[PDB]
Amino acid sequence: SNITYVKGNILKPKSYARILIHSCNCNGAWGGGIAYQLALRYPKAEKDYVEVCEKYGSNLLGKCILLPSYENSDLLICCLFTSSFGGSSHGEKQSILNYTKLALDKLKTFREAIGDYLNGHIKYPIGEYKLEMPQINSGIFGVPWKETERVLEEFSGDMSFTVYQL
Ligand SMILES: Nc1ncnc2c1ncn2[C@@H]1O[C@H](COP(=O)(O)OP(=O)(O)OC[C@H]2O[C@@H](O)[C@H](O)[C@@H]2O)[C@@H](O)[C@H]1O
Repeated sequence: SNITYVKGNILKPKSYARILIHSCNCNGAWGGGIAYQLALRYPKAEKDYVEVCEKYGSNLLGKCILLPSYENSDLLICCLFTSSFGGSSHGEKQSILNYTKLALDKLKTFREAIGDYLNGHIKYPIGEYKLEMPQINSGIFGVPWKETERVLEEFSGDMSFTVYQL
């Protein structure tokens, strides 16, 4: 009930400010799926994500980082670090779900008051950005969407999400 589902591609431009949340590996590889689509469009954000992975590696698990898209001041990117490696070496389902919860809790705390790269690029107060995501964990990471959906619903009354379905 804190989730609104919309049909369509999350990368089609929107008039309002938003944070695009997606699930990431800690290996500096936006290599497939939605992450690769972000790498094509937002190469400076990919650079930041790679830099954070190179510095902290899997110590990032259960954390998130907020990045400018740089190309559109109405679009930030929120990377949830939920697996050490991408592709077929991704972590087990319970690991990914636990880290998804922990990473979203850090996003929740940050909005209430992760944001190193926002300095000098964030146009609005962070609370003014809508929270949007594809069906994270359900593609390359192989987690049935209903299990991630239950994680999102743990934040009812704290955060609301718009989830895109192709
Ligand atoms: N523009 C898009 N718009 C809306 N939905 C999309 C889009 N692109 C993909 N999707 C949907 O989002 C689902 C999740 O996409 P994945 O990229 O497979 O994400 P995930 O399962 O969370 O795996 C994360 C892993 O893959 C890479 O994205 C990332 O580098 C990480 O290692 C996909 O199954 C797909 O159905």
